[PDB]
Parts: sequence; structure tokens; C-alpha cells
Amino acid sequence: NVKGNYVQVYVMLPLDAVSVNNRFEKGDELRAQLRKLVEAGVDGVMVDVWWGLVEGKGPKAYDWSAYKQLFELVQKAGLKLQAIMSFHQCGGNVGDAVNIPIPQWVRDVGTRDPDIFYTDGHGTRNIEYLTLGVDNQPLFHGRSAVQMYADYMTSFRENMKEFLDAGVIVDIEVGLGPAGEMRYPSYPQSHGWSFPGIGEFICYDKYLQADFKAAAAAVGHPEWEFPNDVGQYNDTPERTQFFRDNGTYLSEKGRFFLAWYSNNLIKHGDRILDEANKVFLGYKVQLAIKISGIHWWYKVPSHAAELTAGYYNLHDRDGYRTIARMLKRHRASINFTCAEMRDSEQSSQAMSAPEELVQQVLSAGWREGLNVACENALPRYDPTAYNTILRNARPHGINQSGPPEHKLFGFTYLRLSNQLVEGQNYANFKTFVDRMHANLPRDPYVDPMAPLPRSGPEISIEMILQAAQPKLQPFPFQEHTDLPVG
Ligand SMILES: *[C@H]1O[C@H]1CO[C@H]1O[C@H](CO)[C@@H](O)[C@H](O)[C@H]1O
Repeated sequence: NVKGNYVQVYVMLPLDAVSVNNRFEKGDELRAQLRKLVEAGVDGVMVDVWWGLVEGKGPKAYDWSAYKQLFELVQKAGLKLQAIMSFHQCGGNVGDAVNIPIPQWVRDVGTRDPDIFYTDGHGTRNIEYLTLGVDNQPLFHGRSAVQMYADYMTSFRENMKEFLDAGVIVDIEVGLGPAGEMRYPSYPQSHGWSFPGIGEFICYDKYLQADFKAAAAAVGHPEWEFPNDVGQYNDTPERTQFFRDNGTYLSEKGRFFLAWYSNNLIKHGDRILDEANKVFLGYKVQLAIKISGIHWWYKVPSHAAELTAGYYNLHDRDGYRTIARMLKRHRASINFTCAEMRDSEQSSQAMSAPEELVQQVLSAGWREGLNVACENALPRYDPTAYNTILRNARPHGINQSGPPEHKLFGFTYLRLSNQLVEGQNYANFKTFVDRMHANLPRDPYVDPMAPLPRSGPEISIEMILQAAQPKLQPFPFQEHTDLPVG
């Protein structure tokens, strides 16, 4: 009985499944595409629920019309639904096809208070997302950012209650930064970063500067400042005193700064997830966050690009198990990426190790008792990609008589298009879905969710950081799947 081996497959919808005008105007095309996904046995779809579309008029002027039409279409297809609370701009990150900013009235606050945006050491403001520094600052016609997020999720729940109760909506992914990912905007590909640059620390907004000053003073170092030996976006580690082998990242001051920077990201997730949990209490959903896959520089001691993204990950410090430990009280899932990547596919100069990074994140999640899901990072249609995903989905292969020791809770494919669902691309995709399902038919009843319980007791940052060390080896992963596409 191989049923416990089944891994759900979801497909991301187009970025503008709902138009830039908050209208559902491509429904017939989408319906036709969904028929192809259903022919393939897909479990469900994932979609961005864009803040700038729904709350675009003004505070609390929520317009759910288009999303309700979309969700009805997905329900009528027999598909489940993962909804992303997309508190970010579409545009400016890799693959973005369509341009959907955060609400204009939110951005208007930035005219008198430009520090509502993550800011780099050059002073450049990133307008894609609100700095975590204003999470609890009542700057937006009386509301804080966290209040805005909570109110949006409340309105979503109220409006979408019938889809929750019908078992259509089964996952809520809480967007926590740029591109929905819990990270800083350290690699701005349209404003002066190119892969595989180390990126920059994006902590110069006045709210984060004041928080650092306060943190430094609390430990008797009021004079400490952010590191200034960090180079710039397109450097490599050895170009800098901070990130070079044996560099100043290892120093007392460096460690304190990196802990501060990465801890703030963890705190940002914890506080928003607590609100999300209160909103969705009692519904049969799971709450998820998305962690970005910063595979470049993983092979060098400084893990420089992870560090600037906000993941304080080193040979001897597990910067993902800390995040996982924070998720535990919420019973939140990790959704990761890079599931399709092999190390041999990466350029040498990127010092890139996606396989090992994936193994680390999955292992960290599993050690904290979490459900772990994953996406592909880049568009792929070929058997090798699918076989890499399959390996990651069941790292120990098939258990012939029960559930395997570890498995992904789900996989989400980026992304639906007409190209996916024709020709050879479609044939490859269908076979992949069969293999993910352990060659079983689609099971509409799989992985049932209990009513969401309230988050457990808040734990301190010190408690969360006990997960950082000792760093543990990953669980063993097979080199190749035992159930390839063929
Ligand atoms: C950052 O794995 C990357 C995913 O980001 C892209 O897809 C997301 C889901 O559709 C979307 O929210 C994001 O804006 C886009 O860049």
C-alpha cells in the first residue's frame, strides 16, 4: 500500500489571473487551461491575492469581486486552492510579467515619510513592500502595517467563507516581503543588482536604524553602526573585508549585526503569523510562509547572499532551523523553492549549491515537526527537472507498506501558461504528476486538515535561536529518484 507516498501537486496561476484593473477577464482561457490540469490529475492551484488590486481605492475599501469569480471557477473545476496574501508589488523580481503595485494611498504616506520603505546604504528606497520597521507604527491613516495585513486577511475570510467551508481554499500563504518572500530586497534586479552579486543589507530606513541603535545600546555599545566594509550589490565576497574568508562577519560586531538583521525578519514573521492565526482560527487550512532560495554563495564561508537576504546561515549556524522553530507554535508550514535545480546546472562563479540548500531547509523544517512544501525556482519543462523535484519530494524514495520517513507535504509548479499544457511539455508534466502521486489517481480526500488551533505561547528570540547550534547534518537524500518520469 503506497498511498502514504502521494505528494500533492499544485500549479501557480498566471500573475494576472485577475487583471491589473481588478477584473476577472481571462476566465474562459483559464477554464480551458484548468481542464488540461484536471486531465493531468493536479490537486489544485495557487494564486496571488494582490493587496494593490483589492484595497486599491482607499482604507478598508475592499473589492473582492474579481477574486470571488476566480475562486468560483476553480471550485467548479474540482480543484483546491492555495491563496497567497500578496502584500507586495508584482514587477521588479525575476519572471515578473505584469505590474501591480501596493495600494497608491499607502504609497502616498511615503511622500511625507519615505522611511516606510526598505532603504539601502545609498539611500535608495524600494517601493515594493513596507519595511518591517513600520509593522507596529500607526502611520497609515491611524493603522500600522500589521493592522492593515490583519484587516485584509479578516475581510478575505469573511468574503471567502463559503470557499473555506466547502474545502476549496486549503492553504493561506502569508506574504512577508518582496515577491511574497520572508526576506529583505537585497538583490534588486532592475535597480543595480545582477546575478550572482552578493547583494546589500537593506536596513537603512530610519525605523530600522533607530531599532539597531536601541539594540546596540542595550548591550552597552551605543556607538556601533552598521558595517561599512560590505562593498556593493555586484561585488563578490573577496572584494570586501566583511564577507571575505576570515573577514569581519566573524567579529563580535559582525555577529551582533547579522543576528539583529536576521532576528528582525524572524520577529516580523512571528508577529504577522500570530495575527493570521487569529484570523483563520477554526478553519481547515494551513498557514504557510515562503522562504527565498538564495543558492548563490552557499559554497563560500560567508554565505554572503543569504546574509544580505536576511538568512544568517553559516557552516556552524543553522539560519533556517531558527525560522522553522519560530513557525512551530503557529503550526505553520515552510514553502521553499529550488526543488528542480541540480548543482551541475549552475555556473561555477556563482558558488551555488541549491541541492544542499534544499536539503538543509527541508531537514530543518522536519526537525521542528513542520510540514514542508516546495516550488521550482525557474521555468522548466524537461524530464530531468521533474526527476530532481521527485527526488526532493521523497528523499528516501517509496515506502512500499506505509508513509515514507520524510516527504514534501506538497509541491507547487511555477507556473501555468499555454506553453505548459500543450505538446511535449504537457506530456512530461502529466507523467510527473503521476509519479508525484506514486502512480495513483488523484485523491480529493488526501491530507485532510483539522480546524486550525490557536498558536502556542510566544517564545523569545533567545529561545528561537537555540535552534541555530549545533548545526546538524541533513537527513540523507537519494542521488536520484526511484520513480522517475521515464
Ligand atoms: C520569489 O520564488 C519567487 C516567486 O515570486 C514570483 O511568484 C510569486 C507567486 O506567483 C509572486 O508573488 C511574486 O511576485 C513573483 O515574483
